[PDB]
Amino acid sequence: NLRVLLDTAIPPSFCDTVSSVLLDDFNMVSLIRTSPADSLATIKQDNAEIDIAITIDEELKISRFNQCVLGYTKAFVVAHPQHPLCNASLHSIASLANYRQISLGSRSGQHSNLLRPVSDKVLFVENFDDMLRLVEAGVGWGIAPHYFVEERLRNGTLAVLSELYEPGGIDTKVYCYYNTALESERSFLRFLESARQRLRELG
Amino acid sequence: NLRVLLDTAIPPSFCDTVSSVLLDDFNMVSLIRTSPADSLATIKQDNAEIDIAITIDEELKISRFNQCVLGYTKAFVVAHPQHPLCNASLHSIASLANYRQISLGSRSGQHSNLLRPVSDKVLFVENFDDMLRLVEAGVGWGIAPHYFVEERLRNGTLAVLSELYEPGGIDTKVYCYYNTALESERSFLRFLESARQRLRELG
Ligand SMILES: CCCCCCc1nc(Cn2cnc3ccc(Cl)cc3c2=O)cs1
Ligand SMILES: CCCCCCc1nc(Cn2cnc3ccc(Cl)cc3c2=O)cs1
Repeated sequence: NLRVLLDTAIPPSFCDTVSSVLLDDFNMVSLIRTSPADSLATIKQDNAEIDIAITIDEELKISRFNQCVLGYTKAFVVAHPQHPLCNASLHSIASLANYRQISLGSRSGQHSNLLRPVSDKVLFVENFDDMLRLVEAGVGWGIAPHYFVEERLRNGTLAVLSELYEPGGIDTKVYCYYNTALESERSFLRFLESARQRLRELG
Repeated sequence: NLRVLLDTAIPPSFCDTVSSVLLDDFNMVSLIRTSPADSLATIKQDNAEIDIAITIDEELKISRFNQCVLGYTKAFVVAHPQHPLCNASLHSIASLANYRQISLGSRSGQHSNLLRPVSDKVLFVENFDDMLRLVEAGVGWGIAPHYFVEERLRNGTLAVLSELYEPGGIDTKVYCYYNTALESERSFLRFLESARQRLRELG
């Protein structure tokens, strides 16, 4: 049984690219969703017996776990279109520290450099749905995956703030953390090259 | 006088893209090179009176300074081709912690998460030339900009270790740190859009 972790920031397209390739080499494959804020925390528990984690979160070295880059994905800073910072100019790019942020909470209470909130007005939530609910209600701003806000943006329910900070959205590495055992096994190298190559060939 | 900092990790192509655009709006423009390890340390001294810094290094918020992304650039982990880890397989991807790394030193003695060395066998140097000199002599491995190793790689003097960790080289954001004053001034927005757009249109 190969236990596999995908954080909720991972696009579900990318989730099918992984779930597919693994079944080629593997008989039993358990798939687990987690907050990006809970991914690395989870795999560090020996109980969880996680073998592969696919997360946007970064940590320099982990016990018993190697890192590598599967690919890249986009994130946007979003707010209610009527939200004060709608003009999205460079004064708003610094004003975020002053306005309320809807940030992902972590069970572990702690946050990485990456997922730590930027403002002092912070309101924690377990997932991106709770986040964008509160953001649709002008309660604050937040950083969510592209696939979570693709719909609402065209439907005018949400606006972007990030385009001056980083045009085209915020490029974000998807890391593959894998148990050191797998580093030898060909079936794992298969998964890497396949998954990787299948996201190059899927924009 | 507009004081502008570019770390040595910034490609010199990208350096001409900046040096060009600024002269359109600005009369006096001082250009300063620095170790990526010394960039953010430098701009935090009030004496330095730096207005714009272009560096790969990251820090969440700085006093009096806003962040944004000008673009992306590539880095490789390189070694002498005869270096033990030449086979570049996934056991070598974890063995780096055991082999000697030629890491950039910082005057400030401190390092960011990004530029902190990975191994315990570390030998510090001031610049990428000292690094790749020692690396050509099989003394250890190091992470250098693409433009620093483009030559030596084709000329077989150096080999890559990174391609399993991150095929195509290690994607690296180039940040623009700018004094909060500039956030309003149109001439600065000019520089952003121009510099940015000129690196989209220069691969
Ligand atoms: C005008 C300032 C805008 C920059 C906001 C500060 C940033 N934060 C980050 C880390 N970060 C966080 N939350 C995510 C959620 C989802 C996804 Cl897909 C990515 C990410 C992410 O990269 C980068 S950029
Ligand atoms: C098999 C493990 C290989 C990963 C090595 C660990 C990394 N380190 C980093 C940060 N880092 C550092 N030094 C640079 C120098 C020059 C340039 Cl252009 C970039 C960078 C850089 O990103 C990322 S990846």
